[PDB]
Amino acid sequence: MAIVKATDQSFSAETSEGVVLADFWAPWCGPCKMIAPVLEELDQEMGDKLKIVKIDVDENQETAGKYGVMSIPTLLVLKDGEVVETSVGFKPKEALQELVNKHL
Repeated sequence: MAIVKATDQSFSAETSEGVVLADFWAPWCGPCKMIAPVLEELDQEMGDKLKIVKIDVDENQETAGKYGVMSIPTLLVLKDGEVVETSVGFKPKEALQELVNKHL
């Protein structure tokens, strides 16, 4: 549908409504921009079955620290308010949609 944005202020509310993938990112990191169209493919293919939330590590430094994240791109998967998976680096579409469909 459309990808969401959050910070420490609201990431906890956003992750507490369904299956929610998150992308801990920063714009100076090449791989964060390389995985962006792959996340848009997931938003087209599954972005109603799950939510996708962009979250920037400079802005949510505390919240990323809540999961020991201080490196990017770092994907998280949360479900009804709790983390259930974490992954780091770029991924191709097929692997990412396989990873997602396993936790729908």
